[PDB]
Amino acid sequence: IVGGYTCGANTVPYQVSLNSGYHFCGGSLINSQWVVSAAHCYKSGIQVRLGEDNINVVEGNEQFISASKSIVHPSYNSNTLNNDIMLIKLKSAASLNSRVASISLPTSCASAGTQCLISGWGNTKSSGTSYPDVLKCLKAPILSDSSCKSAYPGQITSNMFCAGYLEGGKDSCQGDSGGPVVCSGKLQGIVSWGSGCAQKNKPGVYTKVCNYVSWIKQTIASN
Ligand SMILES: O[C@@H]1[C@@H](O)[C@@H](O)OC[C@H]1O
Ligand SMILES: O[C@@H]1[C@@H](O)[C@H](O)OC[C@H]1O
Ligand SMILES: [Ca+2]
Repeated sequence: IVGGYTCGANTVPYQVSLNSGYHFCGGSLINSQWVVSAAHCYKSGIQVRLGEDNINVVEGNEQFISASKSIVHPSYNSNTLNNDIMLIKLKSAASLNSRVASISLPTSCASAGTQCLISGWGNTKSSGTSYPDVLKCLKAPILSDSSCKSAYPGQITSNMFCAGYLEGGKDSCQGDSGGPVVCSGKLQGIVSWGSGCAQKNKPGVYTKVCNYVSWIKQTIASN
């Protein structure tokens, strides 16, 4: 997160860290045994880390649970990042409380102008590199589809939306990938891609979760 603020320990209780020896992506807890992330975060040997603030210090509210199964969307295209979403089943159910909790799936798509909360452990600079150890937060509006398509001609599909600031300075970034975009208490987006971080007229692009609710519910009911 570039241009954000320090969330505060366990104030974003659905935020997960995906770990393969080191943090490499975020994700979102959607019930006690399933996590949603970006398909471009896929790899084998994932441990899901719940209840994290400082990802380098054991502070006492962590649950570390191995993944048992990963399901990349059947139509994921790694060249265009269309359908950039995947599901991860935990080997055991997480213990849910006020500091570890699930986030609700949406019943409708959010409109341009809605304010959302984006969070993660990714890079905090737009020219340079500095990875924080504690979770960072950003409040950002969903942008109109015409501004989104004009920022990224020929690249935005119906499964994507833009959120952020056209003036730059505030954005998600590398290492935030897979993490949540939450708007009015519902998971509306997944940190997916962008050109650089926090560049003028290059807002962040997010997977539009509302298009995937039927696939998620069906997949979970059968696996
Ligand atoms: O983001 C672009 C993607 O949509 C595709 O076209 O490959 C080239 C990239 O620049
Ligand atoms: O859901 C809320 C979101 O819409 C807002 O942007 O940040 C605070 C959250 O509670
Ligand atoms: Ca920790």
